[PDB]
Amino acid sequence: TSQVRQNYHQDSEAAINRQINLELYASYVYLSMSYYFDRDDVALKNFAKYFLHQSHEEREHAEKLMKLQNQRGGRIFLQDIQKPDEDDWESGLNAMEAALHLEKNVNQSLLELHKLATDKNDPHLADFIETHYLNEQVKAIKELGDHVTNLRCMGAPESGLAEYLFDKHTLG
Amino acid sequence: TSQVRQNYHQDSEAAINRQINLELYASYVYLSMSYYFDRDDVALKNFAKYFLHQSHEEREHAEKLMKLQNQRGGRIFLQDIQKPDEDDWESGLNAMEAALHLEKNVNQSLLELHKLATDKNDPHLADFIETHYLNEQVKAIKELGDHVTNLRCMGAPESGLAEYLFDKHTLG
Amino acid sequence: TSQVRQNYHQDSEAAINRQINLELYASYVYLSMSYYFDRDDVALKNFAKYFLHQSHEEREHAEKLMKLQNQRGGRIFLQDIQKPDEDDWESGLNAMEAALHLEKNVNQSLLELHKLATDKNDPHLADFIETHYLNEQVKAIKELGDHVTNLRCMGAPESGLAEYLFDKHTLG
Amino acid sequence: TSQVRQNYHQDSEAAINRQINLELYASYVYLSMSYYFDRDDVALKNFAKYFLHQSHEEREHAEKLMKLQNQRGGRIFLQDIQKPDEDDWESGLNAMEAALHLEKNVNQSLLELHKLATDKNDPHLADFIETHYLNEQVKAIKELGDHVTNLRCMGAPESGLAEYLFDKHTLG
Ligand SMILES: [Ca+2]
Ligand SMILES: [Ca+2]
Ligand SMILES: [Ca+2]
Ligand SMILES: [Ca+2]
Ligand SMILES: [Ca+2]
Ligand SMILES: [Ca+2]
Ligand SMILES: [Ca+2]
Ligand SMILES: [Ca+2]
Ligand SMILES: [Ca+2]
Ligand SMILES: [Ca+2]
Ligand SMILES: [Ca+2]
Ligand SMILES: [Ca+2]
Ligand SMILES: [Ca+2]
Ligand SMILES: [Ca+2]
Ligand SMILES: [Ca+2]
Ligand SMILES: [Ca+2]
Ligand SMILES: [Ca+2]
Ligand SMILES: [Ca+2]
Ligand SMILES: [Ca+2]
Ligand SMILES: [Ca+2]
Ligand SMILES: [Ca+2]
Ligand SMILES: [Ca+2]
Ligand SMILES: [Ca+2]
Ligand SMILES: [Ca+2]
Ligand SMILES: [Ca+2]
Ligand SMILES: [Ca+2]
Ligand SMILES: [Ca+2]
Ligand SMILES: [Ca+2]
Ligand SMILES: [Ca+2]
Ligand SMILES: [Ca+2]
Ligand SMILES: [Ca+2]
Ligand SMILES: [Ca+2]
Ligand SMILES: [Ca+2]
Ligand SMILES: [Ca+2]
Ligand SMILES: [Ca+2]
Ligand SMILES: [Fe+3]
Ligand SMILES: [Fe+3]
Ligand SMILES: [Fe+3]
Ligand SMILES: [Fe+3]
Ligand SMILES: [Fe+3]
Ligand SMILES: [Fe+3]
Ligand SMILES: [Fe+3]
Ligand SMILES: [Fe+3]
Ligand code: NA
Ligand code: NA
Ligand code: NA
Ligand code: NA
Repeated sequence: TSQVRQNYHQDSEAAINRQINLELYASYVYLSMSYYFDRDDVALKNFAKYFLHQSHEEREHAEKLMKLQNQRGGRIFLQDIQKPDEDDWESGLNAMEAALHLEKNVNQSLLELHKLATDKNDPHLADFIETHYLNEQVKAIKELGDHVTNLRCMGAPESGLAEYLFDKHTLG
Repeated sequence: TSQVRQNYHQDSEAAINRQINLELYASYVYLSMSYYFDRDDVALKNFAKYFLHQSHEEREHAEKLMKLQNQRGGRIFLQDIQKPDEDDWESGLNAMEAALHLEKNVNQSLLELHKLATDKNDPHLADFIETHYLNEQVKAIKELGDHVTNLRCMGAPESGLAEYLFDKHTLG
Repeated sequence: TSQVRQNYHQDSEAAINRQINLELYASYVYLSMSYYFDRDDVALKNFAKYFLHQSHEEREHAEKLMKLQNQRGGRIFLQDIQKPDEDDWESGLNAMEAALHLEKNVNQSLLELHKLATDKNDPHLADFIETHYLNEQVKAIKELGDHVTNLRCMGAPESGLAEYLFDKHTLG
Repeated sequence: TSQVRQNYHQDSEAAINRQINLELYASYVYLSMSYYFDRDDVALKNFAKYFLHQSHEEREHAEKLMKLQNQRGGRIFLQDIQKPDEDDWESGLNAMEAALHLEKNVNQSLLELHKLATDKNDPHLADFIETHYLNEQVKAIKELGDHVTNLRCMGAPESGLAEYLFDKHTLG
């Protein structure tokens, strides 16, 4: 057993390894979305920048979970990072909708992790999740919902003028 | 023979003279496009500025080829600069499409020049073209494609509001 | 066909997609190595920092290839990022040796890509690889070789004092 | 009853008084360790500084618990601060091992306090412990584990050169 390990259940250690993979996956999804908007036949540079920023932030979140695993004396076991479920993200609105869905899935996983930590009486882990993950997730979901609403209200995706102006005025 | 000339084939010298003319031609096409957008019945000032900038950049590219010809001990032979194929460029979208076509033609010529340099085992000339021309061309073609995509998606040329807003938000 | 595509062979497009995956893989290997050195039973913070920096640099290299694919009018097709071949990297020396092996594999792939570009008379792609990848690779391989030499000469891995002092004085 | 007291169980008040004593004890242990390293026949000045800093930090932690007791309307009851279990700490490695053991004992006490707060439905107390104590403890335990690992790997305590160089390069 690691000399630092204390009050850290095997199930929690495994769940942290799963969460590391999920954050790396989210990073990859956002990377894919970013470069879709960089295509010459899409060409929405601020959508591209927005999703690239999200990509980098998710990588930072994964690295913080890796640090946590080592802090608690668990052992990191990495898994393949699955490629995303689309190659072509169709439109600004469709990508924002897919990001909203992704973030709600990540939140669900984090809520299950918090429940596990609480069930195993691991308040350090529970607080780590609350402090560094849960409000970030709520903020991200709210922002994506706001973006979806505006794009729909503006007439996307059928109005290409809508996506163009949203790219300039909200994401720029 | 020039005291500096070394490993510089007559065919390469001739091809550089042709490329000088083609860059000067491109400069003239962009000059024409610029002042079309300055007409009182067109009046898109940022289209005008964008194409004037491209005009000046093409002139700089021609001057760099003239410098190259002298650096290698070739002799510059200038030719007439043909007037462009249109007087009236019709719309912002149509001008961007014509610029895309022009840039792909210039790129084709540069690729043939590179092939000639390679065939004549002239690595200085090949590298000059790669370093100062080929990625600039790829970037210019990508940018023009991006512009064409956005104008089409926004509803140009039939939507005059589209060209107006593109002039303000992308070219401004 | 993409409106920007010119002189860009289908085989080159596919090879760029493979190279994107390989750079993302390398990023993941370095991420794994970094956090191995962050374990409480390893605890070499400058090894950890060195490999994290390499991880981030490889991600940047992958993103530049994605940009290239779009610049040329190819289409990005992402693939799974395979997990690394080890979970436990054993020692500072062993990790440096594995990084050297990885970098030589990436270089081999880049050299094959350059050969393909040359065979398809794609000087833009050949120059992109030369300018942004080939000397970076030679520098990285030389640095890793230097590190391996010093660790071996100092008595690693059996001398834990050697790895400690290398962490402080070379990587710090 | 104190005019401020609300939702503050007698058992929680008593547990806070015990925790105040334990933090003061930890401060005293670190004070002892610090001045052991200041002996002329030990003479490791950065070990001495490291443990003196920990001593002062533990005192600050005790004072914050005293403030908490008063904030909640409990009453501070101080107890003797027991002298440490050693006078002679033997070596840098042995002191680091004893500090690791101490910090895990303090963490265990804090985890029991959190469980008590949760069992008495005192979320203010639970959050106070999580926010100001639990991650600090995890960080301290991880750091001490890292130090123990490095000293052992370097050949301490039998290698006096190891302790000397660790004092200079890690603690300096
Ligand atoms: Ca445990
Ligand atoms: Ca367990
Ligand atoms: Ca596990
Ligand atoms: Ca997994
Ligand atoms: Ca798969
Ligand atoms: Ca699929
Ligand atoms: Ca599918
Ligand atoms: Ca499908
Ligand atoms: Ca909390
Ligand atoms: Ca000659
Ligand atoms: Ca000749
Ligand atoms: Ca000639
Ligand atoms: Ca001519
Ligand atoms: Ca004529
Ligand atoms: Ca004519
Ligand atoms: Ca005509
Ligand atoms: Ca005509
Ligand atoms: Ca082609
Ligand atoms: Ca082809
Ligand atoms: Ca392909
Ligand atoms: Ca692949
Ligand atoms: Ca696999
Ligand atoms: Ca394997
Ligand atoms: Ca294996
Ligand atoms: Ca094996
Ligand atoms: Ca070159
Ligand atoms: Ca030294
Ligand atoms: Ca009360
Ligand atoms: Ca009570
Ligand atoms: Ca009491
Ligand atoms: Ca007591
Ligand atoms: Ca006593
Ligand atoms: Ca005693
Ligand atoms: Ca005793
Ligand atoms: Ca004794
Ligand atoms: Fe996340
Ligand atoms: Fe997220
Ligand atoms: Fe040009
Ligand atoms: Fe040009
Ligand atoms: Fe690389
Ligand atoms: Fe590399
Ligand atoms: Fe404490
Ligand atoms: Fe402490
Ligand atoms: Na943005
Ligand atoms: Na402009
Ligand atoms: Na370093
Ligand atoms: Na110190």
